Parts: sequence; C-alpha cells; structure tokens
Amino acid sequence: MISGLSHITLIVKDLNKTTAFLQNIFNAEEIYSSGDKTFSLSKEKFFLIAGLWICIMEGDSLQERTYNHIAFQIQSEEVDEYTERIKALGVEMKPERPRVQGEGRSIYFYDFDNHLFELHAGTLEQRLKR
Amino acid sequence: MISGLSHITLIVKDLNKTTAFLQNIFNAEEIYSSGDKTFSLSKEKFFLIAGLWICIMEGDSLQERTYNHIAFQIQSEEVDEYTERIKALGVEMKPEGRSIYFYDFDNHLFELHAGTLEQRLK
Ligand SMILES: C[C@H](O)[C@@H](O)P(=O)(O)O
Ligand SMILES: C[C@H](O)[C@@H](O)P(=O)(O)O
Ligand SMILES: [Mn+2]
Ligand SMILES: [Mn+2]
Repeated sequence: MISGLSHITLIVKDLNKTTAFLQNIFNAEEIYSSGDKTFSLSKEKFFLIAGLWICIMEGDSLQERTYNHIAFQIQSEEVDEYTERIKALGVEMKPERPRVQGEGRSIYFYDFDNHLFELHAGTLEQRLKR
Repeated sequence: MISGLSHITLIVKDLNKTTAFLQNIFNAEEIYSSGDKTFSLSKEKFFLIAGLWICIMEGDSLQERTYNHIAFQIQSEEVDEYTERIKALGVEMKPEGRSIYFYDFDNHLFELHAGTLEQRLK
C-alpha cells in the first residue's frame, strides 16, 4: 500500500535559471545540490515546497505543452498577490479557465521548460458537495 | 503562502483503462466522475491515492517519453511485491532505497520509491 507522495522530478535545460524560478515564486527551500560534492551522475537540486519534495535535474529532454499539471494550495486572499508575483517575473500566465460557481479561483502558468503549474484556491470538498 | 499540494492532473486517451490501472496498482479510490460527451465536455475523474487528490482527464497522450515523473512511497519490503504487481499489468517497466520506474498507457513516467528523504540525505 502506498504511504503517500514520494517526490516529483522535473527535467530542465537550465538548472540555475529554474532554481530562481522556484525560490522566488514558491519560496522553495533548496535542501540539496549535486554541487555539494564531486562526482555526481548529473547536475541536480532538491527542494521542499510546502512539504513536497521537488527534484530538478538538468537535461536536454523537453516535454510538449499539455494540460498535465501539478497544483499547489493557496488561499483566496492570496490570489491577487501571487498573480502580481508571477507577473513581476514576466512568466507566461494562461487566461482564466471556465469555472462552475463553487470551483475556487486558479492561476495557471509555465516555468521555462513547458511545465504547467497551478496555484489553486478553493478545496476538493467544495468540488464534491455538488 | 503555499499550504501544500492541492492535486495532480493527468491527461489520458482512455479514461476507463487508466482507472483500472490506478485501482489495480495504487488502489486508487474513485470519488468523483463527470464529463458528458453528448453535452460536449471531456470526461474526468477524481481519485484519492494515499490521501492525495488525483485528477484524470481524457485527452491526448504525451507524444514523447521523457524523464519527468511522479513518485509514490512504499516500504522496501514491498518492492518485489509491487514489481510483480506491475509486471502483471503488462506496462512498459524500465528495468537509501530501491525504486521502480514504469509508464502507463499515455507515456507518463511513474515510480514507486522505497526509503525516505530523511534517509536519502542524512
Ligand atoms: C531514485 C530517485 O527517484 C532519483 O532518480 P530522483 O528522481 O530523486 O533524481
Ligand atoms: C479547478 C481545477 O484546476 C480543475 O480544472 P482540474 O485541473 O482538476 O481539472
Ligand atoms: Mn525519482
Ligand atoms: Mn487543476
């Protein structure tokens, strides 16, 4: 039986450039760098983002943009703020997606490697009470 | 600030196929279903897997296999168990702790990992 989420590993062309993206927007706490030593299979870093263990590895593989996405939890009062923080870094933001009166607000946007991210307000419960 | 993970949404070509997959391996628990083709709305489902909200939507599969992945935690004693359970689904399975990498029918790379972060580092 699965205990829970282990981690999520993303692949990026420019490690350092992606790192700042994570620390600025998600207040990501870097906890490990392959540079923290000599002889590492690959250039990579591990971060803690609200509990979640996120891993970033450098590589040439590029994924085509799709609706597959990871979504983090935020509050409704912080929607504007995050939209300001994202905008202030010039990262691309998708337009408001069609809701269903009872579906909280969301912010969609990419990193530099076609990774669709989302900051979701509103909960799962409010999405089931239907 | 970010309270934590809200959910992960995956796109798949066959909703029913992926479901059986999630149930047979992750013991995924369906908790919601909608999406009416007749009313022009792609189908979707919501499962809970080890407390995590997972949304599956129907659409195109990943055109290419990359190394981006989602990993779930298990005990290192169930490694052999899950290895075989996975071989039983016939899915493409690429041969701190042990892990198991394998794809679904939409080119998503998954992994079951034994051992924790506390370990991995410290
Ligand atoms: C065994 C682990 O899954 C590693 O390959 P990581 O994805 O943390 O780089
Ligand atoms: C409001 C949610 O982000 C939905 O649109 P989902 O991505 O779970 O389909
Ligand atoms: Mn991994
Ligand atoms: Mn979503």
